[PDB]
Amino acid sequence: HHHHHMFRIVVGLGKSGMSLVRYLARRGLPFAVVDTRENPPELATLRAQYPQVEVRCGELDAEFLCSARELYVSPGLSLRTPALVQAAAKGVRISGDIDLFAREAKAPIVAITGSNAKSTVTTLVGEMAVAADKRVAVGGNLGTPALDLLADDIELYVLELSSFQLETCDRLNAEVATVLNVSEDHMDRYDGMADYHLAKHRIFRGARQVVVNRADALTRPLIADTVPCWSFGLNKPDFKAFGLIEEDGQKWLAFQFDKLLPVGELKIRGAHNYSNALAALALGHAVGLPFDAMLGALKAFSGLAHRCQWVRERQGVSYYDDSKATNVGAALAAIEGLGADIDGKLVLLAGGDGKGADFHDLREPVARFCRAVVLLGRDAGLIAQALGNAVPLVRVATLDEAVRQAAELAREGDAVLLSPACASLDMFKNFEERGRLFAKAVEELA
Ligand SMILES: CC(=O)N[C@H]1[C@@H](OP(=O)(O)OP(=O)(O)OC[C@H]2O[C@@H](n3ccc(=O)[nH]c3=O)[C@H](O)[C@@H]2O)O[C@H](CO)[C@@H](O)[C@@H]1O[C@H](C)C(=O)N[C@@H](C)C(=O)O
Ligand SMILES: [Mg+2]
Repeated sequence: HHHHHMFRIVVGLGKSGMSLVRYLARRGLPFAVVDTRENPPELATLRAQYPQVEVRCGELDAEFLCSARELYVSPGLSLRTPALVQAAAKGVRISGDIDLFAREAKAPIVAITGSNAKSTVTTLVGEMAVAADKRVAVGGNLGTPALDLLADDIELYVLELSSFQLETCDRLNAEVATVLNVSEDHMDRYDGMADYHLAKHRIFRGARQVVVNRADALTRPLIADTVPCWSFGLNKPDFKAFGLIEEDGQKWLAFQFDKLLPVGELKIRGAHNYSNALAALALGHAVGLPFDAMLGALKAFSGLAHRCQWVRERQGVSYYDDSKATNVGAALAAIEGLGADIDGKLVLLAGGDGKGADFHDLREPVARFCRAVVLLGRDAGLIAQALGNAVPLVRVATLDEAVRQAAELAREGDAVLLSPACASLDMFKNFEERGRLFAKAVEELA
C-alpha cells in the first residue's frame, strides 16, 4: 500500500470537504477522500465532478489514514473519533480547511468566533470593508468555505470561525481576532466549559491584535497584554475602547471620548445589537477601515435572516423567526429583547436537539414574558422539565402544528417567537430551513 510522500486525505465529504477537494485538485496534489457514512451528502457531487478521486465511505480504516502526511478533517466530525486519535498518535497532522487557509492566505485575516453573534458581526465587518472600498472576501463557518475565497488580489479576509474549526487550526496568525462571547453550547462535543473555551481561544494563536468583550471574561486572551487590544462594551469607554456615551438619556456609539453615532440612527435595535456594532467597529478600526465608511455601513445594516426577523402580523399578533437561536444564551436574549418591546406577551416556540444544554436559565424569562410555550423536537421534555409550571406548555410534533397552535394561544398585542434554544438537526437540514418552514407555516395561517 505505497503512497506519494505528499499524500493527504480529506476526512469528511460535506461542504468543506468539497472545498478541500477543489483546492488539492487544483494544485495537482495526491489525495483521497474518506467519510464515516456510507452515503455522505456530497458523495453524489464528488462522483459527478471528480470521478477519478479515490473515495472510501464507511468505518474509517486507521491504517489508511496513517499513510497520509496530514488529514483535513470536517469540523463536524469529532476529533475523538478513534481512527483520528490513532492517526494523531502516529504523528499524522490533524488539520482542516481553516488551518490550511491560514497557511496559504496572503492578506490580513479578521477572525471572529463566539457562541453567538459571530455571523452578524462577520457580515457587518464585511460590509464595512466593502464600504471602505477594500477588496474583501468574507466566509468560513458563515457559509462560503474559506479555501474558495483565496485569491492573490484580496486585500482583507473576514472569517467567521467555529470552535470546531479552531480545534484543528495550529496557528491562525490572524491580523485581529475576537471571541465575541462564550455561553454554554456544543456540550454534545465538549466535556465541559473548559475544553470549549480552550478551543475558541485557539483563535488567538499568533494573533497580531485582539478585540475583547469587556462584559465577558471568557473572551479575554493572555496575549491582550502583549499585542494591541481593543475592547468593546456598553459602558462608557476608556482609552483604546469602544462603548456608549450617554448624555441626557441619549446614547451614542463611541470610541474613547468621541461620540461616533447616536444609537437611534442604527436600523438594528437593543443592547445586543449595540454591542455587535461596537465589536464590528473595533475589528474594522484594527485593520484600518475609516470611521466614516464603517459608520455608513452600520447605518445601512439591516440584520440577517432568521435573527428575530419579523414575518407577519395577523389579528394583532406579530410572528418572529429567530431560528438562529440554537443555544440558551440566544433564546434568552430574544425573549428578553422582544418581550420588552411588545405591547403584549410572548408565545415561544422552542425545542429540537438541545446538545446536552442546561435549560434552567430559560425559566425566569419565560415566567416574566411568556403567555405560553410550544415545545417540539427531541429534547422538548428536557425543556419542559426546566420550565416547570411557569406558564402553560403545549407539546406538538411538527413545526406546522407548532405555528397553528401558537396562533391559537396568542392574543392581540402578543408576539409568536421561534427562538428554539436548540439545534435544528433532529428534524431539519439546518436552522435556515427551520426558519423558512416556520415562515411558510406562518404565511399559511388564514
Ligand atoms: C457542522 C459544521 O461544522 N458545519 C460546517 C461545515 O459544513 P460541512 O458541510 O463541511 O459539515 P461537516 O463538517 O461535514 O459536518 C456535517 C455533519 O457531517 C457529519 N460527518 C462528517 C464527516 C464524516 O466523516 N462523518 C460524519 O458523520 C458530522 O458529524 C456532522 O454531523 O463547513 C461549512 C463551511 O466552513 C460551515 O458553514 C458549516 O457550518 C454550519 C453553518 C454549522 O452548523 N456550523 C456549526 C459548527 C455551528 O455554527 O455551530
Ligand atoms: Mg455553534
